[PDB]
Amino acid sequence: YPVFAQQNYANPREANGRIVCANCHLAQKAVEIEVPQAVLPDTVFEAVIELPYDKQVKQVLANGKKGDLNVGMVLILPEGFELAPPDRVPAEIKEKVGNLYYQPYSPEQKNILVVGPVPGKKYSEMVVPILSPDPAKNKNVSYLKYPIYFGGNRGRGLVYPDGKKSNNTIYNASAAGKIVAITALSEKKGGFEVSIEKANGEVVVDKIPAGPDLIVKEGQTVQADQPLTNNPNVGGFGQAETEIVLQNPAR
Ligand code: HEC
Repeated sequence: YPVFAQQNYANPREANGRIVCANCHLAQKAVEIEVPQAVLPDTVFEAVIELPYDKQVKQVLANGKKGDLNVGMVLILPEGFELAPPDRVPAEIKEKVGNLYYQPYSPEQKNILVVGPVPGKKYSEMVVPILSPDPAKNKNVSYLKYPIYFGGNRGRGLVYPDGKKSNNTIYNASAAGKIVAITALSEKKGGFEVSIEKANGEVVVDKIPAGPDLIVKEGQTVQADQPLTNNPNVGGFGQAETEIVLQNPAR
């Protein structure tokens, strides 16, 4: 979630240009962003974002069932740029944005907007209203060509802030040995327990939560770190760049 990024990285964009969502949403899926090639000072323009994905395909939910995906993003604008205030946003534009509540990454970083989690069904495409700055007032911005960084995500991440995996990833054998048994868990608890008899006869038991499907069976021998399930993840993260020129009016 965008809040996980806000709570674990002062700056969402790393030196090499990679966005921190990429530290937990490990699969890549293309995204697109579009802004006008140029804008006048203190003006309201729009950024249009695409977070494409097949909506017929469902993901593994936290509870282990299948279901809809949620989207979120981070928009890194130049110093000085900021979310357009409600009163400066055209009604036609207001309707386009919908019931979305963009927010600064931090109170001190008003040029970094985030949003989500929100339903992917209705927000596969998002419109963000930005207020261009004015160098004639702000010493920190000039009439240049500025870069714009974007990061969009679809689906539940594979790793939590504490470092543990979610149920939306590949599970591997904790040891090498023969699979002596595969017990399904409850009916409400879901998942399976895969008992592996090691060379020394000791039997370890790998717990696999509901979500991913098994690709092994009783009698099969596996190596340590060998995948026991498929890769359930159907979401993805993506980054895109663009740029905008901050025009200099001339009277
Ligand atoms: C690792 C510490 C993470 C960071 C950094 C970010 N996300 Fe994340 N995200 C993470 C997990 C483990 C999950 C699943 C949580 C759960 O309880 O199931 C998520 C989930 C989201 C979602 C929800 C999608 C859904 O289908 O429900 C969204 C839209 C999302 N994350 C977006 C997102 C963005 C844009 C981030 C960067 C700004 C980002 N996440 C970072 C783990 C982590």
